[PDB]
Amino acid sequence: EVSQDLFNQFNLFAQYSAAAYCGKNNDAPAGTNITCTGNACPEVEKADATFLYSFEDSGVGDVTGFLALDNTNKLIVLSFRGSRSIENWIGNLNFDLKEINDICSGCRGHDGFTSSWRSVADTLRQKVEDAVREHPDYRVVFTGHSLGGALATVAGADLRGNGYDIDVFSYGAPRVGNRAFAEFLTVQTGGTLYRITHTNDIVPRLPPREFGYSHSSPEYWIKSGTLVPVTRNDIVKIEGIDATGGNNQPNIPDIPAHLWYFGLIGTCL
Amino acid sequence: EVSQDLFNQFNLFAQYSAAAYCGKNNDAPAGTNITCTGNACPEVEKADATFLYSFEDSGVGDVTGFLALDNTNKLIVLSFRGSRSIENWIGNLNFDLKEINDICSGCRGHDGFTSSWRSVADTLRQKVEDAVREHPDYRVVFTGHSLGGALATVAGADLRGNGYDIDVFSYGAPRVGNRAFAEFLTVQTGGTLYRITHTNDIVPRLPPREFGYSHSSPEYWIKSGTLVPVTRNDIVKIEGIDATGGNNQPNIPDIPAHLWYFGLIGTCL
Ligand SMILES: *[C@@H]1O[C@H](CO)[C@@H](O)[C@H](O)[C@H]1NC(C)=O
Ligand SMILES: *[C@@H]1O[C@H](CO)[C@@H](O)[C@H](O)[C@H]1NC(C)=O
Ligand SMILES: CCCCCCCCCC(=O)O
Ligand SMILES: CCCCCCCCCC(=O)O
Repeated sequence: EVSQDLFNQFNLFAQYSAAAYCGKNNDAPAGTNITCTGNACPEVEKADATFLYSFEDSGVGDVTGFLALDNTNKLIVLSFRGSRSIENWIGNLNFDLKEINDICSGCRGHDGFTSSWRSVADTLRQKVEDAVREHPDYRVVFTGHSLGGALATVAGADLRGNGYDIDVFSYGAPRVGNRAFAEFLTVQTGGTLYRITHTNDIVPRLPPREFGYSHSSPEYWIKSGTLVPVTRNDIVKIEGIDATGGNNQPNIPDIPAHLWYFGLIGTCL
Repeated sequence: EVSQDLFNQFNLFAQYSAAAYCGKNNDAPAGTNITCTGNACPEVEKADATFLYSFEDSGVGDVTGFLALDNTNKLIVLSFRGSRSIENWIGNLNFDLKEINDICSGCRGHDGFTSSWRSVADTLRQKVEDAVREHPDYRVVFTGHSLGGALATVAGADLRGNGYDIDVFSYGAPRVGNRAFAEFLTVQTGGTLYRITHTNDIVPRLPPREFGYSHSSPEYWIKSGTLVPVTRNDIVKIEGIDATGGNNQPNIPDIPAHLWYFGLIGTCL
């Protein structure tokens, strides 16, 4: 339901997203090769990818992640890590919205995710600009799973049209703002947003629509089971804001589904 | 390199072993359907399988597991759960042997494992017997992963030749006794033992042969990677006591390899 090529990018950034949790980045030297424990990111290892900068508990919302260069694929990946503990993170979740005219007008976004990014958008924006210029023929990409996915999306909105096209791949990302914002994310130029969901996974269902949140379009839904391998024939593109019939359905949601995006994600073996 | 049927059996008991960690099982009423969270045991769920007896922290080794009834595949299954923290369990493992001429002559076995089985053998032999009585037509199978696979192996060598066959399927089980014992476990009749290992899994390398431990024969070694699906051409039968070229190879071992045996095992999503 997507091309073999699109599937491959979904799989590759699924792993880049995974690395935010299982790569040994902790205070890892700039320039080092990116590796992950427990086979979390083989395709990243299979490439000429190195850390260009790494961050932890960075800024006011404790953002954590890393920026990287892929000479094999010609990319400049910014990966955001989600919570060290997603289950608790899910229950501590606050649904409060906050004015974000700066991104767009009449756009309201999750206060937490937005504050977290502004606080770090300065340090990180420059680190990114330095890279395109060196690798201008290299696709810049923003990625993240769970909370990390939300952070990647906000950054992907806050940073478009400065010169370079920013593509975003999010995995099991929560809703990030109000209907206006979803509208924006669905049509914004200077990039494409790939919002990937899996089976019933609960995070893409929060905050609720009943708290004023809304999802951008389209949605790339993975129909294959938890712990089951994903083929191109298992993903479905679902068009239209807040479309239902994908991950946005009225059944009982699940947390394990959130940890399986093409592989093991959000946790390390 | 294995018959589709044996493969299906390996997969089935990997799940029964996985069920010992991810089933609801902690206080469930006998008669209750066996289910697991995070898609840890679809084959067991798809079977008319129920709890015959659940035990938690029983005896002196804080043994945990369950006795089950499967009418779909006609089995009585005794599944032992490995440790709740395997890395710490690995670190605290002590290599002490203790004499076990009751099991076989010249036989010495890991004090801990043998001790722990001993403390619960009466109750379990009992419940197993009731089950057999009620189901003469049923194949009795002991199974377990990591420490649970050790207990499974002991229990089975202990209660065999009571006129009922015992098959044992262990997943990443440590060495359990001395060479005399290994030799026994290799030739004992009234039920086969299928030792199953994966790649560079660390546990089947403990305790070290250096401390007087040995591995029974044969060994079913899974060649496929961690998080990679197993096909019957990925399993290799390694004949010979203390045979190398399976899991017993001179390279650095890995814990993640321990948590994969034809699906996620020893941990729950
Ligand atoms: C870094 O990656 C390259 C090519 O992908 C590999 O040859 C190299 O050995 C890795 N770095 C180190 C320091 O081993
Ligand atoms: C348990 O499994 C059986 C058949 O495998 C089924 O008919 C029964 O309704 C199930 N129980 C529950 C509570 O779903
Ligand atoms: C004032 C009490 C502290 C509660 C912490 C909750 C953090 C939630 C922020 C968020 O929505 O991600
Ligand atoms: C003196 C109390 C410490 C013993 C802790 C139990 C460790 C068991 C050794 C083993 O599992 O092989």
